[PDB]
Amino acid sequence: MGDGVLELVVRGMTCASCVHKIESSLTKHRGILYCSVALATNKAHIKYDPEIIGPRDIIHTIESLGFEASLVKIE
Ligand SMILES: [Cu+]
Repeated sequence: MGDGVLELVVRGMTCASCVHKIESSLTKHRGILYCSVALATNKAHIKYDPEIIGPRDIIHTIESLGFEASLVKIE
């Protein structure tokens, strides 16, 4: 079994000070099991909990900082 694994692209992550802030901020959600962001890929390997959280929420958070995102893994 496994949680809602959703390695979406996250952009605007201009430095480590973005990356760890995004990480730490997202990890505030109980509706996640993991987040592993990287500005190399421009991504967020979140595992988002699908009872509490939808991708929209993570996006809202990302936006509510100063960042943007897109699910590369559509299909
Ligand atoms: Cu930054």
